[PDB]
Amino acid sequence: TCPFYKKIPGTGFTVDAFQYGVVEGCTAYFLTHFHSDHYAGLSKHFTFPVYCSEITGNLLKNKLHVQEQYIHPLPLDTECIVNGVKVVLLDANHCPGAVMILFYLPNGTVILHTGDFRADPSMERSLLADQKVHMLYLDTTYCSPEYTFPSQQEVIRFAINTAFEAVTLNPHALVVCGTYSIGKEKVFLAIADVLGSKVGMSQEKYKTLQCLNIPEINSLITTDMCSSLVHLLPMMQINFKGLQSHLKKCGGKYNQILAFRPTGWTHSNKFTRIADVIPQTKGNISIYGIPYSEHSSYLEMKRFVQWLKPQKIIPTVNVGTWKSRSTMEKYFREWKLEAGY
Ligand code: NI
Repeated sequence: TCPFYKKIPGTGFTVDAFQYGVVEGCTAYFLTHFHSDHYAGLSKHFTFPVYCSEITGNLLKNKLHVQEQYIHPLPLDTECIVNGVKVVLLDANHCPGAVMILFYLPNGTVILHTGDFRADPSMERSLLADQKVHMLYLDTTYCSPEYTFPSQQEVIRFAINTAFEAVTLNPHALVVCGTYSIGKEKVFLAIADVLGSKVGMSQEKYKTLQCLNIPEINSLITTDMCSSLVHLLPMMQINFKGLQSHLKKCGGKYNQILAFRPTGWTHSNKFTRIADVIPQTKGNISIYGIPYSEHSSYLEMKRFVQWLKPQKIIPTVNVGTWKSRSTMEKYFREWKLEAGY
C-alpha cells in the first residue's frame, strides 16, 4: 500500500509510486527520474498513463519496454494541463532527465515535489520566482549539518588533474570508473576528454547512455574496449580483486590501473579537503573515492528552503525512524525562526 507522502491531495496523482499495484483513485502516475528505488514496478505490462521528462520516457521505452501509448513526455519550463490540473516540470540538477514537479491545485494551493535534487541558487530564477508555494515534498537525503562535500566543479577538477598526471607519467596506465545507475556521467566524460580517448563500456551501458540526449555523444563513447583507455565497469568490480581480473583481460596493453569510485558523502568528508584526498593502493592498482554528489548538501538545502518559505514541509527521505523524523523537524523549525516566515 502506497504511503501518504507519495500522494498529491486534491488530485488523482501519485509520484514515484509503481511498486504498490493499482493505487485506488490514481488517474496519472508521475515519475521524477530513472533511478530503481523510484521506478520499482514499471514494465511492458503497465497500462496506466505515465508522465515524465523526454529523457525518462526514452529510458522507459528502451530499457523497461513500457509501451509507447502509455508514455507521456512533457517539455520542461512549460505550463501543461494534465487531467484538468496545471503542472510544470523543472530541472532537478540530479541525474539526466530528473525533474521537480509544480502542481497548481484546483482549490488555489500550490505544491512543489522536488523528487531527488541538488539545490542551486539558479533555481531562485526559474518559474518558482513567480508565485507562492504552500506545500514542499522535499528530498531530505543529507538533512544534517555533518553532511558537507565540495562543488561538482571542484571534484571534476581533482579527477581530471589526477588522471592526466598519472597517464602522462605512465602512458601504459588504464583508467577505470565505476557506475551502477545513470547520473555522474561528467566524471568519466571529463577524464576521457582530457586524455583524448573515448569511453569504453558494455553494450548494456552504451544502450543506456544512448537514451540521454547528450550532445555529440557518438563522439564520446564506444563498445570497442580495445580502442579506449578509459573503461567503465560495474561499481561492484571497483576493488583490488575485480581490477586485477580486468587488467588480465587487456592482453598486456597496460601495466597499471588508476580507478575512481564516485560515492556520495562518506565520513572521510568530516576531516579532509578534496585537495588532500589520497587513494588506496595495492601494487600497480590505486582506487580513489571521490565525493561527487547529485543531492543537496545541508547548506544548499537550507538556503533553498529559507528562500522558498513554504507553509508546510513533507520529507521524502529518511522517513522510516522516529529519530530521523524528529531531527529533520527540529532543523525545519530552526530555519523558519532564523528567516522569519
Ligand atoms: Ni535518485
